[PDB]
Amino acid sequence: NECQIQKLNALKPDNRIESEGGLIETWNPNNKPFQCAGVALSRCTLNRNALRRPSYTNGPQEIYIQQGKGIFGMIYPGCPSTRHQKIYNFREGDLIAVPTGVAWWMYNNEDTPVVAVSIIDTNSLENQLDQMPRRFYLAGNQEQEFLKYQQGGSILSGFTLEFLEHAFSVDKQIAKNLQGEKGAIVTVKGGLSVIKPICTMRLRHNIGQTSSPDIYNPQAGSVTTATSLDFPALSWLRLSAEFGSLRKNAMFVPHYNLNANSIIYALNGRALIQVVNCNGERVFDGELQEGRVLIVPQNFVVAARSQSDNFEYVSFKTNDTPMIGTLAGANSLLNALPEEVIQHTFNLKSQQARQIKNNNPFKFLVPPQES
Amino acid sequence: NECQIQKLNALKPDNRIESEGGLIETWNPNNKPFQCAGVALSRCTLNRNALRRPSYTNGPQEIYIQQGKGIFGMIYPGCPSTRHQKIYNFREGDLIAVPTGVAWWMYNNEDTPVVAVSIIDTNSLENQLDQMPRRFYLAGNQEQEFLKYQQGGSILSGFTLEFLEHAFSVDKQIAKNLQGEKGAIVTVKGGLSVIKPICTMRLRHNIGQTSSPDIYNPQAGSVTTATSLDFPALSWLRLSAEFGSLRKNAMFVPHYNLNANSIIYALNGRALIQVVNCNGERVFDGELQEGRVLIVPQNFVVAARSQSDNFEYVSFKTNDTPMIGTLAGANSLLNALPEEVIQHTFNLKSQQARQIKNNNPFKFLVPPQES
Amino acid sequence: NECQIQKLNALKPDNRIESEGGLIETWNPNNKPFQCAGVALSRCTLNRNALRRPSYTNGPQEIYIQQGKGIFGMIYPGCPSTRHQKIYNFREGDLIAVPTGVAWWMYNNEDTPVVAVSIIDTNSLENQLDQMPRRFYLAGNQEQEFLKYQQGGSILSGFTLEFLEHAFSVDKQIAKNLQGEKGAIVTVKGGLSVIKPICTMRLRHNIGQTSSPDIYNPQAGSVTTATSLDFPALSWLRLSAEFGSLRKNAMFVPHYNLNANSIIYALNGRALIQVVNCNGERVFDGELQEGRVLIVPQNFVVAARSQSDNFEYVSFKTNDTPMIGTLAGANSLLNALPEEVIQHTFNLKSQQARQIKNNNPFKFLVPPQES
Repeated sequence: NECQIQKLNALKPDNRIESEGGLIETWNPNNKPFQCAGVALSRCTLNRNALRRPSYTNGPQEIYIQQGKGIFGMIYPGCPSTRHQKIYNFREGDLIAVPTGVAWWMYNNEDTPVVAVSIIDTNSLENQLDQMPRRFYLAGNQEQEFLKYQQGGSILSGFTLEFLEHAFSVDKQIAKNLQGEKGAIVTVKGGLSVIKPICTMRLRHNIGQTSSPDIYNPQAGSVTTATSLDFPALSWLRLSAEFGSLRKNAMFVPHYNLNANSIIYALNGRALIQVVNCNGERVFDGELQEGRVLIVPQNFVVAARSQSDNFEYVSFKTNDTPMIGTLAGANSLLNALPEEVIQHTFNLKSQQARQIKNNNPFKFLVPPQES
Repeated sequence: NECQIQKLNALKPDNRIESEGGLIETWNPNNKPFQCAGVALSRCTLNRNALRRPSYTNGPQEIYIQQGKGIFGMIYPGCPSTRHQKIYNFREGDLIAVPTGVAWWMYNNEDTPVVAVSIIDTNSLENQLDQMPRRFYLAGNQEQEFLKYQQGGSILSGFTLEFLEHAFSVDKQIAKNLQGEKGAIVTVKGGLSVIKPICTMRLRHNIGQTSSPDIYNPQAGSVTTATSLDFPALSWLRLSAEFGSLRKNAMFVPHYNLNANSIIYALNGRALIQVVNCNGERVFDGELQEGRVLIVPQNFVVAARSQSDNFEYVSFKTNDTPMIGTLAGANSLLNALPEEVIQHTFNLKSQQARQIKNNNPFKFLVPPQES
Repeated sequence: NECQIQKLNALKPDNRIESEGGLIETWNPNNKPFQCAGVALSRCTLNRNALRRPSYTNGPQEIYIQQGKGIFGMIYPGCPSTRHQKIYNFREGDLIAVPTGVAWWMYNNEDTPVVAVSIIDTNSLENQLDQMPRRFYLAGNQEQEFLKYQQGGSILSGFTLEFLEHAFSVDKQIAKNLQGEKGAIVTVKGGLSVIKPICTMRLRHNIGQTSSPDIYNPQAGSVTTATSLDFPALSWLRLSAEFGSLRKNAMFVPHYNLNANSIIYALNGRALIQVVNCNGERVFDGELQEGRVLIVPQNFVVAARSQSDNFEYVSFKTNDTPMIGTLAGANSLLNALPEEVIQHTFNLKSQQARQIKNNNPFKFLVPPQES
């Protein structure tokens, strides 16, 4: 049973690939948390003047930009150019959606490096190969990030020198340059001079600190969710994301996701999280701090208290329109029960039954206890 | 190969979990018939004043009510209250729809117990965990029905006292009660005074005690089906159900389900069934009695001859719009054939071929042979 | 890991069944390429006056007629008769769409034997049984093509005489005839007197040389593809196909399917094919010749150079709207990339980057190298 998790742990990467203009880190997809989850996590960071060479995966991918600014371009097959296809800019808090098998390249021009953390849902209907994550690079000899877990060069360097020569219609010499002969993130010495501004579908939506949050409480913090309702290209991925920023000691109530798996990646600070399963067992009772990830499976209950000012996280849910069941708060599940059945399922009295329903008037985030 | 079954048998429950005001019976979901099917059956009977405590599952659920009258309520996350959300009434014959993760509760008030037989489609696309059935109870300390198969407390009892005090904003004492400290089906001493009557979606459709049978033969019986067509909440589940009443010795023609898995549970009487596979092997040739279940895989063919007045059954099919291919009778696949191809594939004469296409005028149900 | 394929090979069939009026060949569905592709391939052949007795399967099928002419009939459950349901005539180059579970019969009257190569998508969502291919014949005592791999009689010959009797309302004499008491393909001595002209939807479309192609280069050849845009019954199958003819020494560029697996069947001639994976390994390099099959996974990259006048193939894609990403061509992925980024990923000088974007001005198909 892939999802019979005994104990979850704040996971951190087990693979660092240092490249010329950056670095790529990946989390093991063969751990029972990720196997249960159905995702492959990774965190790519590009420095000044670095370009992440074009590549593609066989699954839905969702990229969240932790820090920095740059530009990115998709190479969508049935689309028109301009010379070249469309290029979008991006900032911190941007959620980029990458449809199955589509190729892209990303570039950074500032001193502040781009830190992009992403997920490939390898258990998608669209992924027709097997659960193993894999990336297909267009150019350059270097082994793909997920090769380590399988057990190189790019797709073009694998052909025969005469087949490139024949296909592209060029000579032996530039056919050798194309045929492989630095890694995925190379440094564009002077800098890519390319202008800074489904084919017309927007694949960039901002959920980070620069938005109009869904839930806002000036004493507890705020939450901003991006479903396919507000970012229509997400329905093409069947993926979502959530950004939260909690004030020290404020907490998000116990809640479960009715239809999605969550992968909570901590952006800043630290938190005391608690998650419990179908058998009442508390499968995690600890701290999740910056750069670590906690996986909460489908109907498991989650609650967190902030130990920082502020504790920020990104939550990749595996459903483009995730529904969450709240267990405490203005709109809780207990709030919708008859007071009388609340009395008989929890063994309380009518008065106490009123207290569970009405003592906490806040939706999802609750302020510091004020002690 | 889960469905490469050699011999089907009428299955019984292997788990009884007596509770204060009721009982819970569950069939083993690891026997190959059920692995092939992708469901998990369960029969919950609730005596007078029994309140089944709030719970939810990680998969679509469909409840047929074999006997009794009660009230049931679903706590749907995005929904408006009235105090509390909607309370629906039910009668024997009703089909209750339960979308993945939605929490519900049930109550009975009359002497005649409620017996509700139900299936959880663990093989659903909305089941992002594993093929293990699981119930997540919002209250009470008790081992959930399926824990036996896996190898307790509620989801709220797994949390630290400090966390529940904060989340609900209540004192230690009431927080202690909420945190556990009679099993799933409890008894309400005085009885609930709660008013006997998507957030709009009708999720109750009567298929047993109706008067609008899909097919009706006064000399053979009747059969009713409830598809999404007439019960739209069912497209949320991708599940269906059929109710049939068969007179002694009457029969339902050899047939198959093109796009679904049937789980036939006998509600009354007995009947002689025959089910044959792609190889011509008779994988089951015996009788199916009250309270027993026979699984007929996807394109396997089934035929039944009644042995009681009447043999009633509910067949849960795994598709909200199942399609059956009747092999004998008014709209049989052989009727739609050319008279000449039926002659050459069956090796019959022109005259005989006419009899197979017209001797039985009846649709699905065929009257007793008259001996 | 099913699709973690090392070396591919042009596969030829392992099973063969000489029927009265024909022959049936089937490829082993438990080979790793087919295990990975999720399909079963079979080549049936009807000689003159041959009839294929009605049968069905647990999954979408897509038949392509290599050669010959004849008529076929599909027995759809709720469809109206005319005496019998509607008949359609087929010609070579036709692609017939058969829904999951639907039954169909096939007849050939010219001397010229019909050769039809088809696939069953066992990995479908419609397939609720297991990864085994299995045909369910309505008549005749013979063993189902695929039994061999699983390790007979039809679905009627398994039933008891008195059940069949009561079912069709007949006499033990024809009931016995009916109960099974010449294989799947049976020759009709005089030959059917049947004419030669969802219930109305078109389930036949020609993708043969006769049709207007999607690509036609007078020097390279031509390509025709049938999606659900131009043949909507395929949106039910979630399958599609592609016919291609290639002049000697011409070639189709290196490309990959973004959203589908492909099963290349060599109709005529021989070619030299190469396919490389995500690591950069040419997992195949040799020649796919007539009557052989090459499975090319999802994002794997293929390239073929014709060795005949002309190499003709049928590519079975597992998606009704397959998106292809061409790597060299007028339309190519590199063409959308800025000149400067194709400079930096491929270590090229500007003028060399322009040469890749423009030397080859053709879509998909490139003429012979001109030697």
